[PDB]
Amino acid sequence: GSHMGSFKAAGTSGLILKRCSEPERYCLARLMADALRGCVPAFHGVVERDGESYLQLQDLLDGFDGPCVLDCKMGVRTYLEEELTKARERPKLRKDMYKKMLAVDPEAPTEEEHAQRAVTKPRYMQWREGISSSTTLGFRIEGIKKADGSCSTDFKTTRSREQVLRVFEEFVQGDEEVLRRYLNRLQQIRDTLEVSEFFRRHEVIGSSLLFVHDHCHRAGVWLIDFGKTTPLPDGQILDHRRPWEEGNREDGYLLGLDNLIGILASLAER
Ligand SMILES: Nc1ncnc2c1ncn2[C@@H]1O[C@H](COP(=O)(O)OP(=O)(O)OP(=O)(O)O)[C@@H](O)[C@H]1O
Ligand SMILES: O=P(O)(O)O[C@@H]1[C@@H](O)[C@H](CO)[C@@H](OP(=O)(O)O)[C@H](OP(=O)(O)O)[C@H]1O
Ligand SMILES: [Mn+2]
Repeated sequence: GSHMGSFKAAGTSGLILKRCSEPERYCLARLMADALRGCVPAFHGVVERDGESYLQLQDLLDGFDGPCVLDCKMGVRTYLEEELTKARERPKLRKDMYKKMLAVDPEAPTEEEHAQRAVTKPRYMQWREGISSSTTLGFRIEGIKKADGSCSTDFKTTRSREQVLRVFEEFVQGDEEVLRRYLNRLQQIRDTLEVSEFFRRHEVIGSSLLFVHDHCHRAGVWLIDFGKTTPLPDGQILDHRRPWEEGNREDGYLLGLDNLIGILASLAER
């Protein structure tokens, strides 16, 4: 298997290039020497391709024969707290996000948003959290790429525990071995997160769990996308379960993982 926005084919077999960003490069470097080393794609350093910097990553699809892929965005919160400060002091009115909001729900915007034809990023991202499962379950399905070539990103209103279960039910297509392997992996990831020095000291926002399986029953799960993962002020740590309140920088990451494990455990007994 192979993946090939921000991605480019690598020179070397089994690798992929992702546009380098400073938060993400800092994170992947730290993760290679963390408990979470095996839970993330291998990071091999940075390369230049036509004057641009790329992260050299493990292509997670490379082991698989016609991979099925599900991207699950983790956390009750999907934006940095500084976005709220910027939206109050010096707001950037996003005409595009008003349109994207209008497209999903023409009646979601306020009187004033309608008049602006524009919303703030945090307002848009909080709305996306509330009509998806992000706010109540601490994760949401972002998309699926199936082995039949078909892909879907039509999950913005996938919200209830039972709606999420039905997406995973269709994704695994009755393969008990794949589901057992996903649950074993998620249990071991949760154990690793609970002991990780990196995880206790970082606010993990905008990251995904990438589920990958094939018709040969190979199955894996990795954490990806550390573009918005930021170190806490030294000596401060998060519990990753307690509710977010502006200033505490809580992400609900483990509330999301606990709920996700519960849903797959439910599916396995159906
Ligand atoms: N290391 C990897 N190997 C294989 N596929 C990958 C890898 N990393 C990412 N992908 C694929 O690329 C998709 C997007 O990756 P990622 O979320 O890291 O990018 P992004 O541009 O930061 O996206 P966004 O910030 O909008 O969530 C994943 O859902 C997955 O299909
Ligand atoms: O998925 P959407 O289109 O509803 O919403 C997009 C969301 O998925 C992206 C991932 O979080 C988010 O980027 P980040 O700043 O969070 O990395 C992107 O913001 P910008 O348009 O400002 O680039 C949103 O529009
Ligand atoms: Mn992402």
